[PDB]
Amino acid sequence: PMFIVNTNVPRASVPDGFLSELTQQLAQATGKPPQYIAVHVVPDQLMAFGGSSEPCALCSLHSIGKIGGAQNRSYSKLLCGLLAERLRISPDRVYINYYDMNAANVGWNNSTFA
Amino acid sequence: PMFIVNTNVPRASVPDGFLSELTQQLAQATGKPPQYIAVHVVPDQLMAFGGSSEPCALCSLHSIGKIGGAQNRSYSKLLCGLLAERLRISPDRVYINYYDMNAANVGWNNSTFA
Amino acid sequence: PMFIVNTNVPRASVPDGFLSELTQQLAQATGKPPQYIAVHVVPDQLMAFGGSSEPCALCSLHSIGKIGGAQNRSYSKLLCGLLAERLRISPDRVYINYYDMNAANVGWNNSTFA
Ligand SMILES: S=C=NCCCCCCc1ccccc1
Ligand SMILES: S=C=NCCCCCCc1ccccc1
Ligand SMILES: S=C=NCCCCCCc1ccccc1
Repeated sequence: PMFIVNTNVPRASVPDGFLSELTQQLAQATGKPPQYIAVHVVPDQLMAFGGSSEPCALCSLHSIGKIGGAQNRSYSKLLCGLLAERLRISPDRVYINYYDMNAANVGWNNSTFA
Repeated sequence: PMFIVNTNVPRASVPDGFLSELTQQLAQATGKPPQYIAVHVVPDQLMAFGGSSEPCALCSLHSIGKIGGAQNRSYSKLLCGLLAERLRISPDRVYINYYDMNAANVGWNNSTFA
Repeated sequence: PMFIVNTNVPRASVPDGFLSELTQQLAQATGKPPQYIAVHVVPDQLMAFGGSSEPCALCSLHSIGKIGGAQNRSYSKLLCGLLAERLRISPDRVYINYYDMNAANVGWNNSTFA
């Protein structure tokens, strides 16, 4: 599972432990071992959401499976919750794109997961 | 709809108003209220297009619907037009990836659009 | 074909000529003229892989065709090879997402490749 968050929130406002918390909570949510979870936080971005530049985030979650109607609603509750708590971003200023990747289309360690 | 542009054009060459113009014009082009539209501009990137580091851009437009053959051609004319006028990037050094997102695969406000 | 590398490796550790090398190597690998190839390297990122912030990379390869089970395995060996050789990133700390793009969903030069 790979989670990326792009946000206009300043780097200094990203708290200690945020990548670790994301990793741990994604492990819990996706059922995957933390050793295979990747997280990427990109602060200080030039962004607007609804035409304004109050704190916002554009995110993506890629996963081989564990993507679907109910699962994505659960991820969104979790991830918006963390963004609101830790980065003070309102959940209604967050988009998260979910991608169900075919194992043959994810490269790792000189090969793919197929 | 979410629009991201990554470019090697420096920050100082991004004109005032650019995020707002992108928002307005995307609202016009997609027929969606600007409150729905997110835009993200990433300047100063280490990029090459055709092996050359002349100004270029790699972009994406994700949308829940309003993606298709003719529509994408129209978006490309619009967006290349804006990048050429505002950032002085040649349209033949622009790629724009279009993604038709399922509502269930876009999170927002603790849930999804499903 | 468009190749993006996001990494926590510092900018200074990205060798001169890396973008050109990626371009030439992808050109050979995809059997496409280098004029078609775009590359984007993003160093100094705040990233974790497996809960660790040792050097790692999250990458994507978008291509109109030339994506598939065996081809992706070949790309992974190639690209992990380059990342290990040039950026000193272990191949088991690299993910590469492969995307087979429809021609109608790639904008270029005021239109699309449709
Ligand atoms: S995207 C993200 N990760 C990329 C693919 C992860 C496969 C998990 C392997 C694995 C999963 C569960 C139990 C044992 C091993
Ligand atoms: S991405 C951008 N903005 C997000 C739009 C959320 C409302 C989708 C409406 C909608 C749902 C289903 C089919 C067509 C339209
Ligand atoms: S992404 C990268 N470079 C962009 C490629 C533009 C020409 C597509 C040719 C092409 C069209 C249809 C099927 C196969 C090949």
